[PDB]
Amino acid sequence: SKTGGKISFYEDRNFQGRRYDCDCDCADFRSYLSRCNSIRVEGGTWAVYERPNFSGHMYILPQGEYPEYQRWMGLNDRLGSCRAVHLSSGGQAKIQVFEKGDFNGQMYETTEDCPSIMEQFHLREIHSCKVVEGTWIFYELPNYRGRQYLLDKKEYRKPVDWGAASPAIQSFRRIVE
Repeated sequence: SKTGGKISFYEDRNFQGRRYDCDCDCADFRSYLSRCNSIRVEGGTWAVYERPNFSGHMYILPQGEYPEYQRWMGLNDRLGSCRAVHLSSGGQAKIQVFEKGDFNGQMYETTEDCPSIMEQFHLREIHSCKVVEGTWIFYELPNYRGRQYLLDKKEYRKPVDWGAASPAIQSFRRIVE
């Protein structure tokens, strides 16, 4: 019947205080919760944003229990919207990256995660890349740290096409169940 992913947010730590359960994406949770300092993910993987309309800091949460915001690496207890991340399987995920924009310059192809792009490819920035899988994550600082950007399965010709204000990207990882 109504089978699906589910996430629960609690206003206080240790799952105490008012609680709210969500089974689908929510663009504005401010009317049901004024703050969230702990979260429980019962099933599925979700993306949470600090401000409504999927804006502000974004964090990916896999299934699991987080008795406190620091357990989710939250910067604070502010969350205005959340969306369910769909994972795509199929076979072998492969990615191609180009040194210049519009798929120009030297190209490198790899099927593994990259902790440091400069150490692996000797590149300080990335301006274009072709990924065909489904959902991929890019991070602004090495070791998967800093602001993260979620890529889908479309054709990105400019860095701004990934929602980034600068072509700076230092690491990336594939999402898997």
